[PDB]
Amino acid sequence: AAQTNAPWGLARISSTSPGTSTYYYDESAGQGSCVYVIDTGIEASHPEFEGRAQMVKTYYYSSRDGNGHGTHCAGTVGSRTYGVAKKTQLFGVKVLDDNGSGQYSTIIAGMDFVASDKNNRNCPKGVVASLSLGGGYSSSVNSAAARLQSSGVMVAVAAGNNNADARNYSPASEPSVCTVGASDRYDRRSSFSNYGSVLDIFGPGTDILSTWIGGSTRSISGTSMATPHVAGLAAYLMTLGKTTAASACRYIADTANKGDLSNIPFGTVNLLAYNNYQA
Ligand SMILES: NC[C@H]1CC[C@H](C(=O)O)CC1
Repeated sequence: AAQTNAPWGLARISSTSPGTSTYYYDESAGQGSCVYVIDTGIEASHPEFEGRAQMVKTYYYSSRDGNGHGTHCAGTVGSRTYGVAKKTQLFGVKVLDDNGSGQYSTIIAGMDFVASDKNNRNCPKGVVASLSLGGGYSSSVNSAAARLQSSGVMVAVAAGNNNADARNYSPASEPSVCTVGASDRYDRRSSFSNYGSVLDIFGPGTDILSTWIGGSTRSISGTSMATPHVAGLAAYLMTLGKTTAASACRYIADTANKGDLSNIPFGTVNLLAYNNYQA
């Protein structure tokens, strides 16, 4: 399948070269998989989600996304126009309030929730979790991310936006999950992207167009935007049967475009997520 005039990041995911604008992908499009977006919520009524999004948990007085960030991330995973995996099921877990803030205790509870709740959901092709959040190092936060991964969920986490080594951030620094840095449309490391040996992969993160609250769209930047590209890619590849939740981060790294990014510090992987689709 081909989506013309796609956002640059989707085109980049499906290309061996920068500078193209069509997204190419197998039409299965993640059908039968499910992706949990653990964030500020998802505006499930947005036309871009086509009924495939649903809030399943909140830790606040409402399940509504009053911020926009969670809706944007969910759109990059799975919206019809802005999403990698256009037929996946999206499940919202609101661990961040409408100012984008949340306690680590709440974030941990949300991760434990997904590890159990997946067993109440029909996801025959596999389960992914996208965590576009983090803060300073916490052993408890890393352990919760490691538990979620071990339960059979492909966990993708943002490296962080401090232009610093991600070893000092959580859940970015947990070795067993998939830690995602950000690149721009000229194949440069994004100016804010964290780096370091803990990173597993880069995805598009600068100037990413996706869904927003109020039935709208906008472009924003962050490792928070690169993470759902990788999460959606994992759901897409799992639906194709190419990999599993336990192996998808390694598979994405094995099949990535290698050596194409600039301003990668010595010691950080030079790997850009790629779907390897040939029509
Ligand atoms: N691993 C639990 C979750 C993944 C798929 C499973 C199934 O589809 O049989 C039930 C929900």
